[PDB]
Parts: sequence; structure tokens; C-alpha cells
Amino acid sequence: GMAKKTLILYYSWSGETKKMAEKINSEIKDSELKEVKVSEGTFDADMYKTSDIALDQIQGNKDFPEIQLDNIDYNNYDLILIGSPVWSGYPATPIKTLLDQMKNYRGEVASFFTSAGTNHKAYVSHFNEWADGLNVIGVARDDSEVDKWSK
Repeated sequence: GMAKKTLILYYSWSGETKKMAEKINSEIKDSELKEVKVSEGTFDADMYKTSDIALDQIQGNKDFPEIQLDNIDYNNYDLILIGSPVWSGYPATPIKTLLDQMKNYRGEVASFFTSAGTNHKAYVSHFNEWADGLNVIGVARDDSEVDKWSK
């Protein structure tokens, strides 16, 4: 058979990327919205902790927390969007592990950012460095280039 499906993975707290993800599921034929959780924290305090500062996993740390999600096989979709914050160049490493699972994907990679306060141009170049082995076709903010990450 055949079907180009789409998928939207969006890492952030309850509110942040939620608004910016739910729209896109509704602008694309045969798209969907899945969760990116993290490992760790949990038994540390009342709730998790593995994001309490921006520049954690970058400079002074290097080792980073793992990801969690459901039993999803990227091979069953043809288009994959990725959503995350930015404020000092690259202060997150959620997508790192996921990109390294996607090694046998067939289809297209885009990665929308939902932040720009002091860091725009850097992130575009920085994401390249931390993806460089998957097929990327655009790197923009918001949902204003989804019309090509589909066509």
C-alpha cells in the first residue's frame, strides 16, 4: 500500500508548545500529535528536575537525560515535525536521542522553534550540527512553512 502520513512531536511543559502543536495536526491531512517526555527527576523531589536551568546539558554537563514516549515506528509515516524552545543557542537536548533512533526513517525532517528572545540565527546553524545525518528540508519558527513540509 501507500500513505504519506505526518507526525508532530513537541517537547515542553503543559501550555508552551501545546497551542503551537494542536493547530498543525488540524492543518495537515493524516497528521498527528505525540508526546516527548524525559527520563530522570521523578524520585528526586515531589516531581522531576532535569530542566531546572537553561544551560545544564551544554557546559559543565555533557551527559543528558533520556527520552520517553509510546511504541511508535517512524517508518509508518512520511513527514516528521519536531517542536522545542531556545534562549542561549541550544539550551535543551530532548531531540538528540530521538534523531539517533530515526536512523532508518524514510521521509522528511523539519524542526519548528517556538522561541526567539535573544537567539534566532544561531539555532538554525546549531540544529544542523546536532542533526547532520537525517534529511532536513527547512528550519523556521512557528507554523509558517508547514505549507512546504508537506508538498
